[PDB]
Amino acid sequence: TCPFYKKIPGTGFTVDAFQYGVVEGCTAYFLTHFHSDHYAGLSKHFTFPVYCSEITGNLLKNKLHVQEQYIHPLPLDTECIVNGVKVVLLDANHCPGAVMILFYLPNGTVILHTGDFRADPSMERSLLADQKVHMLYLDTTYCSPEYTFPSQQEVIRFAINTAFEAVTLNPHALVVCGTYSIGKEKVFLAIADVLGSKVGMSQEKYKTLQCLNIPEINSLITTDMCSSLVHLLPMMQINFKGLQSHLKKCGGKYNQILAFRPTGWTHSNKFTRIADVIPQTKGNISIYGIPYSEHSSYLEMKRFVQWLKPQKIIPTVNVGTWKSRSTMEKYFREWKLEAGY
Ligand code: NI
Repeated sequence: TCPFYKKIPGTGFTVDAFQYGVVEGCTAYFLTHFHSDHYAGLSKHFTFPVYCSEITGNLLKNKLHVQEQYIHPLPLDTECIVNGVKVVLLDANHCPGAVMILFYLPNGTVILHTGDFRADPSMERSLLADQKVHMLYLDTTYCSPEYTFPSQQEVIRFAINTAFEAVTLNPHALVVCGTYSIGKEKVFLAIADVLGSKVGMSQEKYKTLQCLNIPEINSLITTDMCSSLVHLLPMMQINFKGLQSHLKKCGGKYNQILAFRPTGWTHSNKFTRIADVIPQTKGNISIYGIPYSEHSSYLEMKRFVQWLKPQKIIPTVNVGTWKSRSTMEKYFREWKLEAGY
């Protein structure tokens, strides 16, 4: 059964609620983004209207085989009427195709559902500038001050400068990048661009990337692994054993691997600056964990919410423990007392 924080009151709508069977009263199911915890339950046998971005709809059609007649893509930044209710989709600064949803309820209440997001000051000049929000359904993934990490731009600068130095020193080094979902594509694209290479990958991953509307993508990626010196592998294979096994398959073209594991936050962010990050090394293999986040830091979250000044906040992440819920409620009250709303 569908929990309360996935229902939009005063509507027939749900958000990210496909794992509960037929939800009573639901006339339109919104999907914020194509990550498995959020699409859990969708398949080719789904027969209710799904509302989403264009990119999410391409993934639903080609990867999950949802039939076309049930996929309803909406443009961004555009007032649309769905089942009698005005909605707008906004870019969430998460993975490709990820949106926030503004719902203008028939009684005058305005609700923002962030989906998953990485808050940014650019959002203060979207269609949110124009009006009041009564209820915020908030991605609280990193809602605690210990969760710190660098800008995506600093992380990419580190990755490009590390990969270019290593391969210039040794032209026979291979670079490998891990992946297990969409998102974080700039990691492997930026490294392959500085190296003058296409990115090589499985047919399954190529198919996924071909759904993302990335400009000039045919110029950037390939399934011909032999032609490429930046390879994508499943995240599970990014370890000394899996990398060794991969290097064997490359027919003596290479004599070294440099690998990247994009993570979210890890406790080494408590101690180590991005500049000072070092790899784990075994023989001719080195593995870097890089803190590339597609969720708000504590400070980015707090800025967003203090600017928006919502009347009520409903967390959508970390909702399962009393300790998490009490921690988040304390920070919401601090923020409100500090800013005066
Ligand atoms: Ni997500």
